[PDB]
Amino acid sequence: MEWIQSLPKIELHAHLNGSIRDSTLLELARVLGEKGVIVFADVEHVIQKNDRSLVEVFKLFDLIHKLTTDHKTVTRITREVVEDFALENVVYLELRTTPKRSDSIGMSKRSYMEAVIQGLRSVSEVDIDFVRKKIYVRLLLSIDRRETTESAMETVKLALEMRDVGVVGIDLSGNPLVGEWSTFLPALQYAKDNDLHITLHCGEVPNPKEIQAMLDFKPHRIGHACFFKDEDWTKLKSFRIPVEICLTSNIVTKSISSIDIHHFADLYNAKHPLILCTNDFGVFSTSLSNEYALAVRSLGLSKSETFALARAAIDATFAEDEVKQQLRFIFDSASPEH
Ligand SMILES: Nc1nc2c(ncn2[C@@H]2O[C@H](COP(=O)(O)O)[C@@H](O)[C@H]2O)c(=O)[nH]1
Ligand SMILES: [Zn+2]
Repeated sequence: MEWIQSLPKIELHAHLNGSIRDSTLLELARVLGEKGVIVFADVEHVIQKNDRSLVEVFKLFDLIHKLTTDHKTVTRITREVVEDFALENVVYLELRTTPKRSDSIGMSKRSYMEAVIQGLRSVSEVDIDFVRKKIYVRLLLSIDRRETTESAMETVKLALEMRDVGVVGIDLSGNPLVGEWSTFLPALQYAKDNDLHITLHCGEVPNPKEIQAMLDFKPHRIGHACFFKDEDWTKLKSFRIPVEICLTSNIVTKSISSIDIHHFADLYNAKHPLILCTNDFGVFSTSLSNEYALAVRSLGLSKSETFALARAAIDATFAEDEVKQQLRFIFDSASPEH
């Protein structure tokens, strides 16, 4: 829909390597096949036929990482993701990515993130502020649930060093059937005690103890919340933690059986803060405009209700007050139009 495409939007939950253009992923595959590193037909088959249920999508991510883990590619896809979000009028983007180590190519977590910064410096089609369309970009560093406590601490230390190029917080993500909260809690507590903002993937699978322990940590945001129970909802509503809602992702991974029963409607009606997000618009073949369209249809929102929802996301960002004031100005300058 045209007016949804033109709506200024805020993206808080987008994984870099889950946001790659189809043609770019297949071009990387083709180039690596011409070098003999992979069998192009096999990789292409996985990309087309992986059903992207919660179990299968992490195998897909292993394949994506075999295609994308080198400095030049990280720079390229960072630029492409930012340009794609800006062209659908995302005015503020928190981009999250897991820094990667790869000794065989001389990649450290730090040099991975430097390739991300290089990608932001190469953005040309739009105006960008990371510390004619204009987009504010800020960065979240992801801890993957496969990692050790010490490796998670390395990521937190890097985030603290990189506050000067717009890192604002830390994410916990990766396969929810892997790893234990006790592994990551000490590193996340260090991050929080050093004033980094914290967002947690929470309740993607049934796990009552882990959900309660993540809620008691009091992160600044959580993502998904698909298998919360009533005591979980009560605690979340009392702590006022915003929820990153990923409609398409949830339906495809089979974490929520349909949009008509999705908890985002309850949160909306309970006046609990929620933000519509893409999660992985490349993996799940969507866009932030389409997520808004699904939500507007399902809830039956008017233009002005949709605009109020979009604007409310400003106070869930991890950005400094000056940036929030600028976002308020932008949204107000798009306010009386509709
Ligand atoms: N738990 C979880 N992690 C995800 C999801 N989508 C992307 N990720 C994380 O994001 C990574 C891909 O983006 P990256 O951090 O490599 O840029 C995946 O390997 C995974 O750890 C998701 O739906 N659930
Ligand atoms: Zn996610």
